[PDB]
Amino acid sequence: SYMVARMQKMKAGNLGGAFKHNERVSNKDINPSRSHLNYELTDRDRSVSYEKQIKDYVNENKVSNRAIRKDAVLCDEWIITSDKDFFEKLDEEQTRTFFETAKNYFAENYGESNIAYASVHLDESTPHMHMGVVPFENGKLSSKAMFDREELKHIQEDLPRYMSDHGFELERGKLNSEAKHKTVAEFKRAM
DNA sequence: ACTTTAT
DNA sequence: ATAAAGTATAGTGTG
Ligand SMILES: [Mn+2]
Ligand code: NA
Repeated sequence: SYMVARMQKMKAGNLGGAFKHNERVSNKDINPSRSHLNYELTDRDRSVSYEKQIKDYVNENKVSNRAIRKDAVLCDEWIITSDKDFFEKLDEEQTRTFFETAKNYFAENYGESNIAYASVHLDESTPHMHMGVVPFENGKLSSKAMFDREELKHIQEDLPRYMSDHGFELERGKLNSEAKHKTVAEFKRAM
């Protein structure tokens, strides 16, 4: 099974949507009977939004006096998953451990303090986690500084190997992969 | 490498 | 006027 790890840039715009969905505040493949089974791995406050959480965090810690730019990348949302088969082999304890382990890799490489949320969805087709990493470093907020072409290449080699080192049996994706990413809607048509 | 942004 | 950070990026799956 391949390690699936992919990030999306999140602004003020789409963080409201991310928050209202990630909390189950519908889609055909959501089983509402199972939504009570989702869980959150950070110890964030359920009732505070992501925008409000991150904006306060950055402002309260940033070296510069200047305002966060309207078009700033407030966080990079990483989807952490694999395929059906992969999870089929694991029980509840181990599935939880898998996501905590991935969360760790991101804590250790980019700061435990920058994991805004870590939201595990067991009510869709395949267990996955929506994990918000705030690109904040040296008192500066910059996705550009933190996740560049090389960092993404690096993660594709390094994350899967770090997972396997903790007893999880997944291989890295195809190097120089030709694939274009499809949005979830696009990918459903494809099957 | 070039534009937008907030100074 | 200046300069940091905006633009994608790397990967596979029904996020
Ligand atoms: Mn989900
Ligand atoms: Na220009």
